[PDB]
Amino acid sequence: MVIATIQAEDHSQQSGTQQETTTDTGGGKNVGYIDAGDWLSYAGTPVNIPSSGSYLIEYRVASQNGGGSLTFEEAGGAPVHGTIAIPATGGWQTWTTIQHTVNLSAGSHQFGIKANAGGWNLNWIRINKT
Ligand SMILES: OC[C@H]1O[C@@H](O[C@H]2[C@H](O)[C@@H](O)[C@H](O)O[C@@H]2CO)[C@H](O)[C@@H](O)[C@@H]1O
Ligand SMILES: [Ca+2]
Ligand SMILES: [Ca+2]
Ligand SMILES: [Cl-]
Ligand SMILES: [Cl-]
Ligand code: NA
Repeated sequence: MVIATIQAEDHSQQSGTQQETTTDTGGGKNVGYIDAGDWLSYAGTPVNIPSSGSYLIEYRVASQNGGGSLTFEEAGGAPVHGTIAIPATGGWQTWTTIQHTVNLSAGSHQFGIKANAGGWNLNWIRINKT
């Protein structure tokens, strides 16, 4: 069912953010200090999509005050796959998993995330079949 899990800190390029220790399950790091304009590229780790169609994209997120949103896309900015609002979770290290669906073409993808509004932290992303 799982196509890929990508730890958010395992980006090949980024803008505007910093990693920090997470107390979420599994430990490790999350991406923090996210604001409008910031972005994360996973171009260095292309992900293979086996067939064209609907995929479920999950994000492990934390947000003290809510109000954030992101765009999931190809690295570089286009095509855009989808957008998602990031809810308040109650704290910077109070974690939850949110999800949406997007259409993806078959083949090798180089994904990216653009923050449209800040206020949240990101631990990992997961791409699943539907
Ligand atoms: O999709 C995220 C973000 O990508 C930015 O382009 C990056 C690209 O992600 C990276 O792999 C490449 O090496 O460098 C360029 C930046 O020069 C793009 O500028 C953003 O608009 C986009 O949101
Ligand atoms: Ca920032
Ligand atoms: Ca992580
Ligand atoms: Cl917390
Ligand atoms: Cl912001
Ligand atoms: Na696509």
